[PDB]
This record gives sequence, C-alpha cells and structure tokens, in this order.
Amino acid sequence: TIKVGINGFGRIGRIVFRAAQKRSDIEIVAINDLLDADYMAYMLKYDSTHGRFDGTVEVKDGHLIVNGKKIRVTAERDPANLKWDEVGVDVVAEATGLFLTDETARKHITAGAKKVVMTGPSKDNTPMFVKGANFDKYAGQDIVSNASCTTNCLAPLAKVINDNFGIIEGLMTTVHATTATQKTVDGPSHKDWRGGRGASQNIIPSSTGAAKAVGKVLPELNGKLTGMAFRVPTPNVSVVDLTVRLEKAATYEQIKAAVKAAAEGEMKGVLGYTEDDVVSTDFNGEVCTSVFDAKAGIALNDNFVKLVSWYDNETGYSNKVLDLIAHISK
Amino acid sequence: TIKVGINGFGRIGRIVFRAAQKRSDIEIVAINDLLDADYMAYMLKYDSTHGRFDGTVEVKDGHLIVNGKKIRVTAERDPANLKWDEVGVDVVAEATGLFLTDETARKHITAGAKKVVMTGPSKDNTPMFVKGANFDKYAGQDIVSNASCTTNCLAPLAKVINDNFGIIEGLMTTVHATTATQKTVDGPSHKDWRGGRGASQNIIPSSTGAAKAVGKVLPELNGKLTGMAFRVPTPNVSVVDLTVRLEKAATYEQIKAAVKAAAEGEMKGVLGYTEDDVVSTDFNGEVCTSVFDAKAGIALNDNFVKLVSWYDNETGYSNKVLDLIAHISK
Amino acid sequence: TIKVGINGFGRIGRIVFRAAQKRSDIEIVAINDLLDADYMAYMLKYDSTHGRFDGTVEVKDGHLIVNGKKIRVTAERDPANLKWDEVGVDVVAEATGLFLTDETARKHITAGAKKVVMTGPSKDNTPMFVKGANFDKYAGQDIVSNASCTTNCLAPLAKVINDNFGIIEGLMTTVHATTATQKTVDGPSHKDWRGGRGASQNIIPSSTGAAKAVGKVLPELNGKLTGMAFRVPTPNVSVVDLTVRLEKAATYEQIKAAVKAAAEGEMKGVLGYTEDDVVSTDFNGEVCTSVFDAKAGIALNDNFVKLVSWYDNETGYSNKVLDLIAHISK
Amino acid sequence: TIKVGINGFGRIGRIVFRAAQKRSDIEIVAINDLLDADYMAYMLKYDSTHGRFDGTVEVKDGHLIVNGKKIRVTAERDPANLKWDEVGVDVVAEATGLFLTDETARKHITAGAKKVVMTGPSKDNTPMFVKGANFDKYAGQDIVSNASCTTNCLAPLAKVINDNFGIIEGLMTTVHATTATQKTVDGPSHKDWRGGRGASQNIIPSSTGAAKAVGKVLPELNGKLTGMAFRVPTPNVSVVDLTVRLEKAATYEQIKAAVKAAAEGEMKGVLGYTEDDVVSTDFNGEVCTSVFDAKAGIALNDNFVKLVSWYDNETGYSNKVLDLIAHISK
Repeated sequence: TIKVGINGFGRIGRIVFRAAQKRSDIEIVAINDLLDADYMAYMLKYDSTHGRFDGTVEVKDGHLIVNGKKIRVTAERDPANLKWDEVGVDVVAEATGLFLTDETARKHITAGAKKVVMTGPSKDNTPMFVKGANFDKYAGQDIVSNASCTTNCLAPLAKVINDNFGIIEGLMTTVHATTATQKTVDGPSHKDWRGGRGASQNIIPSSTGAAKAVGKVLPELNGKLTGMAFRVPTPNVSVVDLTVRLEKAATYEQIKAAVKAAAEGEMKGVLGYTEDDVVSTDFNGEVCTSVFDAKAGIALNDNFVKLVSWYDNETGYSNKVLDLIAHISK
Repeated sequence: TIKVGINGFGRIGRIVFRAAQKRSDIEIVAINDLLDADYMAYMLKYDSTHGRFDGTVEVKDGHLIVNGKKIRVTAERDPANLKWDEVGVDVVAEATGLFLTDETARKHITAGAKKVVMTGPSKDNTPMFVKGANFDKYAGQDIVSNASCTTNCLAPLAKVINDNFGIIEGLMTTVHATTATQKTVDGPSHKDWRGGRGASQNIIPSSTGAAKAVGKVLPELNGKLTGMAFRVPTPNVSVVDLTVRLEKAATYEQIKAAVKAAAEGEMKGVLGYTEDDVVSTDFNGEVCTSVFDAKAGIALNDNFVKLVSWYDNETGYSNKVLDLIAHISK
Repeated sequence: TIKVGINGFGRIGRIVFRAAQKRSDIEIVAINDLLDADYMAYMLKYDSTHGRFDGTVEVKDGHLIVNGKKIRVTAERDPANLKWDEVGVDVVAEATGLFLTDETARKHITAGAKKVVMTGPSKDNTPMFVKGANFDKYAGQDIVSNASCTTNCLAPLAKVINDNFGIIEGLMTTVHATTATQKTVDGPSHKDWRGGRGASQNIIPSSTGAAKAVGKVLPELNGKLTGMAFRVPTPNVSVVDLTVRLEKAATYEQIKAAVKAAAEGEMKGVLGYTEDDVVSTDFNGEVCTSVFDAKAGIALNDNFVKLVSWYDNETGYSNKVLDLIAHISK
Repeated sequence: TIKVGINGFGRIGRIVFRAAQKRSDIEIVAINDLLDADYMAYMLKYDSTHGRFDGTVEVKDGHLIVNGKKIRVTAERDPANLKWDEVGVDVVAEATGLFLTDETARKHITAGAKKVVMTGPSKDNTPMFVKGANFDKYAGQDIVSNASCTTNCLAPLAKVINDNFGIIEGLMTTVHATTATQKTVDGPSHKDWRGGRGASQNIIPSSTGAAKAVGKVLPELNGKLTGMAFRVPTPNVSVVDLTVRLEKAATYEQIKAAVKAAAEGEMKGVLGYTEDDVVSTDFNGEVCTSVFDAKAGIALNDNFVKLVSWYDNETGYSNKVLDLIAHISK
C-alpha cells in the first residue's frame, strides 16, 4: 500500500484522513500539526458537519491508534525536520496551505518523502491536476497540486460542454459555503476586507482564479473563462453557476444528455448527474467533485445557457486528493 | 394627503407602513388582516430585521394609534366588505398576494377605494410598473402592479446597460434571502418541493420570471433576459448577478462610469452605486431598489461581462410601492 | 411482526418511519397524509438533517415501495375513513398533533386499528408513558401517549437523581432547536407571539409543561418540578439544564457515578452518559432519549446542583415511540 | 472633556467608540491597533450587527477624521511606546484582552496616560467595578476593570433580589451569542475544545466565572452564586437564566414589582424592565446592561424561582465602560 503522511490537520487534512480509511491502496501512517495526539483524536472522532468517525480511535502513549493502526503524531514547524523516511512515507499530503511553492514543498522530499501533493492551487509553476480533466497528463513529477475545490467542480463540466458544443466564452459564479478562513463576527482580514465580515450574517462577494485555473488543466479553454464567488451562511457544500455561449447550437435536452452520458461513462465517479429536486445538504458527503443539476439550469436560447453543478467542497476534493496520490504512485 | 389602506400586514405590508411614516404626501388610515389590533401593534413595534419602530404605537379601544393618528383595524376575508370609503381610502396597497388579478383586486374599488396597487407581479393582464423603467408609461389605470423586488433591482440596471451599450442577451441569478414562504425545517411545499427544505440549512435553487418580466416594463428587452435564483440562509437583502453580452464594446471602467452617471442623474434614488467593500448587511434598510457593486463585477472581455447589484428585498420595494401610489395619484 | 400505520408524515412521522426500518418486530404498512406518494417518497429520500435514506424507495402505480415492501398511501382528512383493517394495521402512530384526545384518537380504532399511540402529550386524560420511567405501568389501554421529547429527556434523569439523592425541588430550562411550528421571518403566531419571530435570528423564550409532566409518569415528583425553554437557531438537537436541591448531600462525583451506573444498567439504551467535550451536533442521530454531559454540569454545593443532558428531539423520541408500540403490543 | 485612548479596535473597541460619539464628557482622541487608518475607517463605517456609522468618517493623510475630529492612529505592539501624553490621553480603554494585570496595563501609565480601564475581568488583583453594584466603592485607583458583560447583567439583578428577599444560593446559565473567539467551522481551540466547534452549527457548553465574580463587586453574595453558559448561533445579544432560593417568601408579582421599582429608581439606566413578548433581537442596541423579562421567568414556589434578564453583550457593556471612565475621572 502507499504510505501517506499528512501535513496540516485542518478541514481538508481530517477529511482526507477519513476518506482514506476506506481505501485499500493507501494508508495514513503519520500526521503532523501543532496539536497533541489526544486533541487530534478528538477532532477526528467528532465532526459537526460529517458526524462521528465510523471506526475506533484512541491514544496509547503519546501515539494515536486509529482502527487498530498506529499513526505517528509530530509537531514540526519546519517540514525538513519531519523525517518522513523513519515512518516510511511514500507521498505526503501537504494540507497546511503554507507550502504551495516548489522550494517550500521540497522540504518534504528532503525530509525523506518521495512525492508531494498540495491540497490547494500552487502559487508558483508547480503543475496542477484535476481528475476528469488532465490526470493523464501527469509526467512523473515529484511535486504536484490538485488545484482547488471549485476548479475540480468546474473543469469536468466545462470539458463535457466544450468537447460537445464548443465554449466560445463563459462566466461563472460559485455560491460557496463558509470556510475556516472566515470570521464568526466582523473581524480583522487585512488582505480581504469583505472576508472579515460576520460569516453567518452575510452574503459575501469574494474573488476566485478557479475559473481562470481551468485554463491550466484544460489548455483548450485558456482565457475563455473567469468568474467570482459569494460566500454564504452554510457550513458545507457549494454550487457553481456557469453561463456560457456555445459555438454549436444545443437544446437544453441535448446538454443534459451529454452530461449524463459522461457521468455514466468517461467521467463516472467524478461528474455526477441528477434530475431530482435537490438542495445543498443533499450533497453533504458527496464523493463526485461535480454533480450536474438538470432541473436547476436554464437556457435563454440554443447558444446561451446557464448550467448548475454541486460540490461538497470538503469531501469531493479530499477524495480526489487521494485519487491523485494513487495516480502519481502508479 | 393621499389616504391609503393596506390589505395584508405581512412583511411587505408592515414595511410599507413603516416607510410611509416618513412621507408627507401619504397617510395610512386603515389596515386589514386577520390579526387583532393589539397583535398588529406588537408586530409593528418589534422587528427582528429592522429593529424597533421609530415612533409611538398603542391600542385605544379596539383601535390602533400610531404616532398619534388613528388607524382603522378590520378583519374582512372578502375585500368587497372593506368599506374603504367610510375611512376615505384613496388608494389601497394590496399586499396579501391573494388578489393579483383584475377581478379579485377590483373588489377594493367596489368597496369604495379609487385605485389599487398590487405589491407583487400581477397574474393576469394588469399593467406592471417599475420606477426608473416605465413609471412614465402610466396611463391612468385604476389597478396596477409594482412587479417584484428582483425585477425592481434588475430593470433599472438593465436599462442603463442596454441604453449605453446594447444588451444582445443576458442571464441572471439572484442569491436571495430567505422569505416567509419558506420553512424552518424540511416541511410540506406541494407546488415547489425544493422550497419546503429547511431554509437555514440550505442553498435552495428556485425559479423566477423576474428576468423575463423586465421585458414587460422595458419592451425593448423583451425576450433577451431570463434567469433563476438561489435562496440562502440570510433574513434579508439579496443580490443579482447579471451576465450579459454587449453589442458595443465597453471596458469595465466605462460600465462603472455609465452606472454611476445614472445613479447621480436620471435614476437618482432608485439606482445606487458603490466602490466600497460591502457585504449584504450593509444594505439592510437600503431605499434604492438597485445598488451597483463596482468592485464585485468582473469582465471576461469588452463584450461579455458579469454585473452585481444589491437590494433590500423588503425596504427597497416597499418604498417604491409608495412611490407608485403617489405617482398614480398625481 | 406488528403492523403499524402512520398518520401524519411530518418530522416525527418520517423519522419514526426511518427508525422503524431497522426494527424486526415492527413494519410500517401504511401512511396517511395530504401528500401524493411521489412527494412522500421525495421527503423520505432526502433529509436536510439526517441525510439520504439508507435504502430503496420508489413509486409503483400510485403506491410507495420502500426497501421492497409495499406501503399504502392515503389522504383521508377524517381518521374514521382510514380503513386500517383493510391493510391489517395493529397499532397506529398518531403523529398529526390534531387528535390528542380519546374521542378524536378513537376514530382510528373505529377505523379498524387495535391501538393508538399519540406522538405528543395528550390533551385530555389519556395515559402518558416514558421509557425508563413508567413503561411498566402500562395497563393494557388501547390509546396511549408517549408524552413529549423534553419529558423523555428529563424524566429518566430526574428518576436517577431522585431515587439516589431525593429531589426536594427543581427548575429546568431546555435550550431547544428550532421546529416546524416556528417561522423563517417575523410572521403570524396568534397563540404564541414570541413564537412567530424569525427563528434563525433569535433566542426565543417559550413555555413548556414538560417539567410539570414528569409528575405524571413519575408521581413521586408531582409538583416538584417546572420550567421553561429557549428556542435557538439550530435545526436539531436540544439540551436540558436542570437545577435541583437535593435532600441527601451528594458530591458531583457521586452524581456522575449514579447516572453512569443507570446508563449501563436499568436505563441502558434510554439514558446515556459522556465525559467528552461534546457539542450539540455530536448527538444528531442519537437514539438515547437523554445523554448526561458530565463535564458540563456544575455544583454550588453538595445539595444544590445544575445538571446537563442532551437529546436529539427528532431521533430519540421517535425511537421510543416505536418502543412504546412494541411494549403495548406485548 | 475626558481624553480617551482606545487600545484594541475589536468588537468592544469599535462599539465603545461608537457609543462615545454621543457623550459630551468624553472624546476619543487616539486608537491603537495593527490596522491601517483606512481599514480602521472601514470597520467603523460598516457593521453587520449595528448597521452603518451614524456620522462622517474619512482618512486625511494617514490620519482618521471622525465627525470632524482628528483621531491619532498608531500600531504599537508594546503599550509603553504609545506616548499617550503626546495626544493628551487622560484615560485609556484597554480593550485588547492582552493586558489584564497591573504590570501589563501599567505600561499605559508609563506611556503618559493617567488611568486605565480594562474592558474585561482582571486576571490579577486589580479591582473590578460594575455599575449598579459598586461604582460607589471606587477608591481613586489608577487601574480598574469593568468586569465582564455577563457579570454586568447578573450583578444588578442579583442585588435587587438579594436586598429585597435574600439570596440563599443561586445557579445561573447564560444562553450567549457567538463571539470573535469562536470558529466558523470545526477548528483549533487548544485551551477550550468545545469552543473550536463550528459556531453556526452548534449549541456549545462553555465555562464562565461571571457568576462567581458577582461575589467580588457584591461581597455579600460571595460564594453564593456560580454557573455556566451555552454559546448559540446568534451574532449578538445574550440572556441570563437565574435560579435562586430565597430567604424570604416572595410571590412572582412581588419579584416583578421589586425589579420594576429599581429599574425606575436607583438602577435607572442600568437595569431595565419589560412585560412584552420580547425576543433577543429586540435588544440589539440596548444600553441597559440588564433587562428583566417579566413574562419569561417562572416560580415553582415562593422561595424557589427562575429569573430571566437580557443583555446586548456588545452595546450594554461598552456604554458602561464609558460610564466607569467618566466615574473614575470625577
């Protein structure tokens, strides 16, 4: 099995851990964060959003024991001191959001790990990969990025649409759930003022190059998409609203059929499809990174349409982080 | 002064009442709803969203006394029995959402009132009017509609954009606050299933012909706009997200200047403009029916842009309901 | 197996249905409510609070098919016309909140059912039963009540405390989750004004004789307890805060040991016990009707203490509704 | 006028500033925090909870200008470097929560200020004062504490009750609004695990010696009161639930009359009284630090009663912080 180490036990770190427990190809052997093992065990056991951990967890002599397996717990502020090799870590899930450049993420390899997967879009030239879009483009690099949750929702849908009808240009909006970077009440947020305003009280406009980033994993769409977001008072699950002009005329029924076809074929497991009267909570725990909502979209004409797709910003992305780890280890 | 009677003391009814207290041209003399005067006084005095009533309110012998003036309180299930003439009602604000056709709203005139203003889009052929769009088209009709809150936000913005650059086609989304028609927990909503799902827990897709209705008050745009909505966990204030293709190339700076010009000119008081880092609560109590958010919008190119405009779905609309009443009484 | 019919497919009705699927002694064969079978299937399949139904559900010719079994779906406004005997209903779960008196609930027996269980406190003299308190007092009555969710949380705890140390007197408060009877925004609530105020915006004081009702299922405490509640902006799970004066001095450690003993003994399955840093969501789906929070309580002295106990107002109660059905069918 | 400097522009700092604008005896001349003047101006102008600033605010050459007066803006990490004397600061409102001991708060005096008022309970021996309880006990100390919001709500009520009927012992609970120290989603909170759980999703048990602290400002009650709290999903306004055993028998009507008397007499302006069907939002902006809710309380008998009192944890306390400043400057 692939030995994985997790750096950063935040929302993404804890959910990749949970999702990993079902895998048979991967095993989390170590976790690093400024948290004691007993507190780490507590954060794993109880989750406001996803409920109690489905398994056993306990602390035996400064060490965490999940489902019977020992997990090394450390608190190194510098990755280079992690000694991942002592625990035999093959790939490290860099989920701190602090080391998103080659030089910084490199420390993990210097520390004994073979490869690194950033659980966020890279800040430098590090290659990004999105399942359903360009995983096949992996060229053996030892340091990669799984891009962002929104990009993972948008890219798969955009590819289906572009491949079938040709996207001339598109603009998107993501009505996004509240996240850890936000504040409970109006507070300090130096770099993003709107982002400091009370999360549970507001609809908050926010910037995002997730739409632009689609152009990275799908070069054919480079420069044809951009967009923004609105953070709203929900704890989890977001939704993308994509408005596109099509090259080839396509009725709404043809669009639904094309997306349904991909969800049951080439993109099975990544792109989902529904015609039910769903609401956001219906996707809490959703593994697909993009679930097309047939009844929610609306077309003005056969060349100008508004498409809607759901995504559990925590679960979907986390499951694909593991998919990328397994893919670069092949 | 214009004597107005209010039928339906719901959110709209109570807020038009509050906003009317500042007017000098209008006076609310009667209110009709299945609520006792003392309960009516309580709903007026305390408001979770807008705070305590700024004035005096009390019940003196089965009758309500607001700011010193007597208000007739009745509970007629049938408008025809309202005897609006006994209290001298000139115009009636039909805010029950039950009489949105000529025949049904007619009962008010039969009851002694001269004219009727529906606080919602008409269901039949009754003419709709939106301030900043077609108030000048009023042709003395005795029964009119002020259309919907979203249409009041969208129409003014759409006119500025179309007049200046020509809208080829557009699609809009309104991230809308929760309203009285929604449910606190998953409950029965026969005609709109998604709409029955717990409001505070979900992002809820919802239909709306507000975009299409712009084509009514602005015939030049008929058939060029449509859209949908998402109800979210906030108590008040929504926002429109308008994606449009322009006939004439226009940089984002030119778009901002055109909207700012209208907000300070022809559309002063109806269309607002800001370049600040605003969030939804910053518009709780907003009188303008559409406040352009300069920093939130984003353009892909000079002919494909996404525009953002805020609106207090309760306050803005209510203030324009009174504006229409004053306009048809001129 | 015991054939059960459910009248009222509200929150309680749908959750008793879900919980029943795990039982082997009971089978839901019919459901009655003013909802079509396809809408009924939708409400069962998607739940904002408890997630998707763990099983199969579909509509085959005006009839619902859950997990392979056929469920009769009707829409009788009058229970007498239900013909429960045609479907062989043994016991009916009266969950409409409309028939809480013997005469009204009787119609079910007149309709062919053998016994009735009200999923709410009876309004007349009908006997109430709470598991862990007086199920053993059942005297073969054909119509019974399972009392209320709060009473089911309070009674078990009160019994342990009284039996061990003697309750001289107590006052309780339940910080209660929002329910279906509340409003999304300030709306009409004739009989309970505070209750009409926007649920997601307020802490709302509310009356409750749940504390007094403990005196019914536990006559030894009659007249020694009373209390009130506060409805807060959460979708599910409440908590009781019980302040009591004890006859016999008891340290806090002795209190915890006494409650822990009962949770693992006589009250196993009804009364739970924890010493973890739990929060409300940690009990979403909780089957025990009362989970003592050891670390949350606080004693002033050995004879004046404040005890805390959690309860999933939907799940716990629903599971005990089925427990009562199985008990009166023995 | 009294020249005041504010250290810490958090919720308390910004609200004391707003409330100060109405005072004629005090003037804020300087503010210190790690925030630029333009961002400081933004936080002052827009408030999710209390709406837009009622006045003028702008930045003229690195300096803030509020309502026409110049305000010095600095960013010293060490109070000793503040040079309060250069701006002529008489009293400093220490609102960072970092300097709650004499030695640390002393730096302000060393920096040129005459006296210091901690906007939080002192961690050392520094004297605490609560308006309505012991302001008259001020003995000219140069460094004082205004204790906590909850203590300011509880103490005034407790005094009225004790003085009139004699409190043998009491236990209290405060259903408290979410604050800045909490998290938007399950996050790290080393010293208080429950406190790290998603604020908008949970009812969160929390410790508090506010009840015990009443014994400091009212020595006659020392050791007779204690309690705890529950943080809930509301942005502002909390409520205390006080259960007390009385020495002298007192009907509920006698209790209401005693509290009403104090609210209109000795405690006018600090202790409020109502018999209306109020909800939490009805006190957003409330200046009294304790508003007795007559209809919400409930008595078991004439010697065991549960009393309820509201408080805007932001506004009330802030107004009394200024009251203490004015009192120690007399």
